[PDB]
This record gives sequence, structure tokens and C-alpha cells, in this order.
Amino acid sequence: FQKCPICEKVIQGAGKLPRHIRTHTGEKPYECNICKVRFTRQDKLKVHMRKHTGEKPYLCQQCGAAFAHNYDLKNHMRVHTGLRPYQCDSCCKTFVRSDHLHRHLKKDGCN
DNA sequence: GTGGGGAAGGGGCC
DNA sequence: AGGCCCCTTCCCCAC
Ligand SMILES: [Zn+2]
Ligand SMILES: [Zn+2]
Ligand SMILES: [Zn+2]
Ligand SMILES: [Zn+2]
Repeated sequence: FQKCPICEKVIQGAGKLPRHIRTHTGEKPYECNICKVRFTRQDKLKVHMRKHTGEKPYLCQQCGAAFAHNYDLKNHMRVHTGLRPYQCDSCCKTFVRSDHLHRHLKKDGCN
């Protein structure tokens, strides 16, 4: 629980305070050594490394399929079970992704 | 108008 | 203080 000196908002996490400040300046200290592409966060560079190496460690437990990223694994999991998990309370329309439900909720015409 | 890919942040655990 | 992973919303796209 720390307060950002710039936008005066509470940021939780001891080490996350420098990272949030990095979003107010646009600096990208981390740079890939192969494609020379600069990133704002280190973990994003780690994902970019997964692209170059070709590693797909996200292995489905039910069927054994391997995927590059986590969201690709999530998209495969809904095929195994729960194709359309979300729903609108008022209109009872099924949705696949949370943002898609918020898309209907952004209109908010049912409420 | 619907699905999805990727981006951009915030947080939890170690 | 930071790596590594998860989650979310949002832009923008082919269909
Ligand atoms: Zn700030
Ligand atoms: Zn690269
Ligand atoms: Zn599977
Ligand atoms: Zn609705």
C-alpha cells in the first residue's frame, strides 16, 4: 500500500511502485537482444522470448495440448468444458469472454 | 454485430 | 526490490 507521487493513488505491493511510475513516462528500459524491441516491463520481454524460442509450456491437463500463452490455454479449456460461461442477468444472453459481457454491460440497455 | 488477438496495467506469491 | 505468474479491461481487427 503506497501512494503514487504523480497521480496520488494507492498502489498495492512494495515493488510495484517503480513499475506504475514507468507508465507515466513511457520509458522502455527492457529491450530484446534479437529483434531490438523495447518493452516497458520485464515479464512482457519474457513472453516475447517465448515467441523467439518457440516454447509452449502451457500444456492442457485434460488432453495434453500445448499453447504459447495463457489466454490461448484458456480458450482451449472452454472447449473441454464451459463453452459460454458468462451471462447477462437481465437479458439471459450467454457470452464467451468477460469483456464481451461488459460490451453488453457497456450499453447497459437491459438495466 | 460477434470473436478473438494483442496491448496495457494491477495484483498475488515467493 | 524484483521475477513470474495470474487477473482484468480496452482497441482494433477479420468475419
Ligand atoms: Zn501514477
Ligand atoms: Zn525479440
Ligand atoms: Zn484440452
Ligand atoms: Zn442484457
